[PDB]
Amino acid sequence: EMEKEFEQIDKSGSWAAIYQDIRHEASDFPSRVAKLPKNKNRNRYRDVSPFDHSRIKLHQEDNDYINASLIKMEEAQRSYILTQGPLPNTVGHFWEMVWEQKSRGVVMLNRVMEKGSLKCAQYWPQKEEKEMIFEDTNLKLTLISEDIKSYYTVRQLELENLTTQETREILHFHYTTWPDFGVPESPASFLNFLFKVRESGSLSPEHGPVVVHCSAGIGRSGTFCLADTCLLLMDKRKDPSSVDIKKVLLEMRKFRMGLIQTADQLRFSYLAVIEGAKFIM
Ligand SMILES: O=C1CN2C[C@H](N1)c1ccccc1S2(=O)=O
Repeated sequence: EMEKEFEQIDKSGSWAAIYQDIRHEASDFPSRVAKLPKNKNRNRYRDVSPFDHSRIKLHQEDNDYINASLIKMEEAQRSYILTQGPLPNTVGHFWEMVWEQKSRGVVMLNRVMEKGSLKCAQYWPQKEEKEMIFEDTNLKLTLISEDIKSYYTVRQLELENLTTQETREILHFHYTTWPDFGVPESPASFLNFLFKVRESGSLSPEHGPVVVHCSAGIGRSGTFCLADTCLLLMDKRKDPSSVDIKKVLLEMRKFRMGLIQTADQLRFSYLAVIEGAKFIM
């Protein structure tokens, strides 16, 4: 059981050691499309690339490339798109992907500015009456409503395909209180946030995969997907303590490199799964 394994690693202070074994066992697949010179202004970080095998392709004949991966968790029957925070020149591509993959939700785990630098473009409207038009991808985005709570904001957005005049409702789940350094002290507000996303239907198989991002799309984003999938597997399995976080994380790392960036994020993931298991047992 992971709770005892938690106490063992914590009492022995072995988190950096566990984390290094995960780093050493992690998959390494080609990312040739990411590294083409024509794609250098589509990547926020030169050392964070989708693998070719799991990369989301835009349906635009010119350049299909976006820094985004499909993470397919076969046993849990859950998919996620993990992506980087959009850049100024990729906001249109972002919303094109949302449209094309039939996503119902967008999960944002960063603030636009952290540590005095921009981590993400402002890619949604701040006021109802000032909609955004992405001329490159022929999409219109309108803010419908915004519910601001202590730890997170939920926004209803209308995405319109200007080409077909079809419209869809997108839910934007913005976790606003992840600290600039380290991880939250308690996983309570993060679990509350994850349960809210689940309750919305955004993670349900009726819809395309949820889009999840932070700045790079691997750290905080990783923690979100890892906790969700681990909790879902505990519901599904005859024996809930058969769930090994380290194995699930390595399975997720076949689809996108670097998921969970620090030993602190790994400890936090264990704590979130352990605490969330109480509200699921
Ligand atoms: O802050 C930026 C702005 N861009 C995204 C990324 N960094 C980058 C990296 C290498 C070359 C060009 C660019 S960018 O498109 O100007």
